[PDB]
Amino acid sequence: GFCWHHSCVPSGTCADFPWPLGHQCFPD
Repeated sequence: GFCWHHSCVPSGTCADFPWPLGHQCFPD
């Protein structure tokens, strides 16, 4: 998982975030 923009994406998520994050997957 990952916390981003005051929000948090759960483990298993994959999203296309702005540069320099880009497409990121989050096993945790």
